[PDB]
Amino acid sequence: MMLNRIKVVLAEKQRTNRWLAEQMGKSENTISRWCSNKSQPSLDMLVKVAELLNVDPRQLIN
Amino acid sequence: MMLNRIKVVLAEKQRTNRWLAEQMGKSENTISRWCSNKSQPSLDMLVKVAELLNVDPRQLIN
Repeated sequence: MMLNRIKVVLAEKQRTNRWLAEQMGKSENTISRWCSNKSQPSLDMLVKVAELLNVDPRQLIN
Repeated sequence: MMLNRIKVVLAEKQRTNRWLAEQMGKSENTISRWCSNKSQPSLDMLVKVAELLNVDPRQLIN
């Protein structure tokens, strides 16, 4: 199994689901589903999230 | 940057793009684009690919 850590990293970086969705041109629902691990980003989307949160993309994977 | 290693692992495991596409219910074009790193699987798709190739999903990420 492989999940993402976007919810934890968002909190650590003091950012919201709304902010991330706006930066990525995606719906807040999409981001929320990634955060809850109900659905998953593609690897390229994960890289963009990491760039936006100023972390290594490896840190977004569990 | 983050890419996938599906093309290398397919070759190592003696499997084809066609086989993988058939197992995943996806088009061969989709798999070929993952193999060439022109597009990327979601994390859950990567887990299914890893299961099918009998590898740890971590081995599919570069």
